[PDB]
Amino acid sequence: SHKLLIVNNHHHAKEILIKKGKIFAGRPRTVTTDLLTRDGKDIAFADYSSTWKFHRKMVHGALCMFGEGSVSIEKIICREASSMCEVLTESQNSAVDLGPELTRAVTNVVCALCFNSSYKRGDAEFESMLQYSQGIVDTVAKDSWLQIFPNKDLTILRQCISIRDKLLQKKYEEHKVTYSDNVQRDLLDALLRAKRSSENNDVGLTEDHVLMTVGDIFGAGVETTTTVLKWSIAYLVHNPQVQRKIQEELDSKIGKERHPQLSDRGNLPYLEATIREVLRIRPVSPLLIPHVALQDSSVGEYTVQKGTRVVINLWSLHHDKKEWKNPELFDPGRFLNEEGDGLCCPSGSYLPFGAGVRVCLGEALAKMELFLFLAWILQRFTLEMPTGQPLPDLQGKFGVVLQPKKFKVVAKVRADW
Ligand code: HEM
Ligand SMILES: C[C@]12CC[C@H](O)CC1=CC[C@@H]1[C@@H]2CC[C@]2(C)C(c3cccnc3)=CC[C@@H]12
Repeated sequence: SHKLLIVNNHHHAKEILIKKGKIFAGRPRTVTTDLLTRDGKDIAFADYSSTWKFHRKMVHGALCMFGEGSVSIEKIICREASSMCEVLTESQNSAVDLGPELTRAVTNVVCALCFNSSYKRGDAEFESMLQYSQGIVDTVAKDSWLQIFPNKDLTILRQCISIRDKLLQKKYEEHKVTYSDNVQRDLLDALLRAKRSSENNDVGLTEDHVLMTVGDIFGAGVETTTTVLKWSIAYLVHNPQVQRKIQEELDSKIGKERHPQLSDRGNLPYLEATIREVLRIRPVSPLLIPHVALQDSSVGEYTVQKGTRVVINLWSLHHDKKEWKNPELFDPGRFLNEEGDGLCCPSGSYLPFGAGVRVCLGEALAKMELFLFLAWILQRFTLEMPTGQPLPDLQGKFGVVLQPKKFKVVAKVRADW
């Protein structure tokens, strides 16, 4: 038996996430989340703590400084987009599912970021990892509620968890044998280094904490960013006028003798607006992760007892007709100033990455990927539907992230390229 509070109001939501971030920083325990995270030794389901804080810090620095030398995540993202556009080119004018090829690209980013590797098309590990994440995402479809069906199976959930565990366990053991105090190749070395240094001396740096942390970054990095691109492909296809505004922005502000760079960000607010609006309209986590009162508090008038679960309904925040004119329409211009000069936050109701204390750890990285990937593609391609075939159903099932139904697009090369 457990008590629960669903928040449809943004003022309240910011009283939880921010004003009283720490009081509502607890996470909930479920048989499934416990398998996933080893009883909460990861970050995303780890109660607020010096460990939680510390690992969250490791990941921010690892990302800052991966590295190396002079070589940033930017290079790797650009590399992965270049390969995408080469795929789109041979796979060209034909109808084609961008799903799997997009997923690998996003994966090589975070695979680089965590383990200093990449996957090749067809790779057997990568394949295995698509598969097992399938089962995992599918069976964390549980309020961790329209229950009732004989369940479950968490015989298969466990099956996947282990395949994952062996994947990580191999990368862990590999990194050790080649580990060098001078260099730090990735988030794993970063933590291995941390771990050794704890031997020289109550922040938890056991093997489980290391593995679970990297697991979180390897996991989110693929399932979240990838989904958002799939939504952008959908919405782009539905709105040729948005595609075209984006393209003519790229044409004037980057040109044609050159590819987009991250330095270009602040010269392309229409694209940034477009990204924001995808994140508004099909928010990738529509419930965020739940929050748990670590002590009795209040949420303006509502009192709230220690232990109660707390679920922001970001969907309903992002679609209140009171906060958003004509929600349910895709309009990047929500997020642009009166002229188009630059950006403009049209409401306090927008918290796609969350806010305050448990805010998305990958926010920074998600935004870089999303920008480069979409910019690189739209500069060279224009995305239509096949020959004579209805626009994509935008309905979308909710696993651990809210993701769309698959479809086939036609990337036509642009008259210049
Ligand atoms: C691409 C779009 C993404 C969105 C919209 C998003 C959104 C969010 C949201 C809503 C939360 C929960 C906020 C809360 O519970 O208060 C969160 C947590 C988290 N996100 Fe993301 N995220 C995204 C991508 C990523 C990526 C790419 C990573 C890669 C490392 C990542 C790592 C995390 C982690 C570790 C947490 C847990 C933070 C904590 O509970 O302490 N996210 N994100
Ligand atoms: C289950 C899954 C995705 C399937 C992988 O096989 C394992 C995995 C690890 C961490 C989870 C992730 C889904 C997204 C999660 C739940 C989350 C997240 C969710 C949405 C936005 N940002 C972060 C942070 C931890 C992430």
